[PDB]
Amino acid sequence: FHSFSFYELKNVTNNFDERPISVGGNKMGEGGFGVVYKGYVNNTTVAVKKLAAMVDITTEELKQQFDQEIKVMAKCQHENLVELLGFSSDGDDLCLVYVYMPNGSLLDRLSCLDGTPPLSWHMRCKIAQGAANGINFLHENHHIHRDIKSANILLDEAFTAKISDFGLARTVMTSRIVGTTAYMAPEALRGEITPKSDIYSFGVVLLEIITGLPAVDEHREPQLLLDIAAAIEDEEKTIEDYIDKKMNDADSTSVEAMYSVASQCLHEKKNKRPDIKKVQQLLQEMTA
Ligand SMILES: COc1cc2c(cc1NC(=O)c1cccc(C(C)(C)O)n1)CN(CCS(C)(=O)=O)N2
Repeated sequence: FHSFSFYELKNVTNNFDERPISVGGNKMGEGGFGVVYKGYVNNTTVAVKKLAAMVDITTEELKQQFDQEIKVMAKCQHENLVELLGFSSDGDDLCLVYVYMPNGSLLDRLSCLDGTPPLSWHMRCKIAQGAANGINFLHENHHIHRDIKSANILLDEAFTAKISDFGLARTVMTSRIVGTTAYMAPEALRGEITPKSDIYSFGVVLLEIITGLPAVDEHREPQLLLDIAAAIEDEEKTIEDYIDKKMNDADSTSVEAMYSVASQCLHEKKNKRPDIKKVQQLLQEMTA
């Protein structure tokens, strides 16, 4: 953990080059709170998050998420969480520096962005167990993520799942209702802050993992992935019809076992949902 010159981060990202790595630029992805650039510092490839209000948030609310992420992650080293290497606040923009995740986001690999080969059912099961172990660590330390989704699950050199984005990290009620609507529990939309919302959001991730479909697709009927889950439960559809066809190693038993965990996670009444420990156990028994 260090403080970095804004100019070092500016320099090693080719002046925050917004062109893709494919074109030859430095932009790897973006979110509601800024753009992720590929950089090289301390003889290592790194990820540089340049923070900016790409959405209706205050510049002080941006600075809150910056300080909040540093407070939570500065000294954190878990197998299934991203590692923060440092920050920059001495220049034009606020920057967070992380250990580079070569295989990017679960979202991107599920969509096969840039022509990457589809993830095997084997890799998917290990990723699900990884992410859950990452969430368990947060919940054990009485932290609520508040934005669990496939874009906030990153993949290292061995496709180990790392949870990312702790700007919003925190039964309790709030007036500022923040998150990703495609993933959000009903009570989270009403402004509740509970780890039970994280479980619901994880349910949607498991659906993404089983189906290979994004949580929302404006060109799709239905548009929201959690409505496909509802339709399955009302027997209007079946899980077999929606299992990602881009796998050769998926067996109905383990797929339906994962769907079972997802379905329990997506109970609309938060108190009916399993806790993360119970999700971990059920995902363990799935591969036994
Ligand atoms: C979107 O963020 C990334 C995208 C991509 C890659 C890395 C990242 N991101 C991080 O490495 C990182 C680490 C920690 C934290 C974060 C934040 C998000 C800032 O929280 N990001 C790599 N990559 C190439 C994949 S390929 C060779 O299969 O085509 N795409």
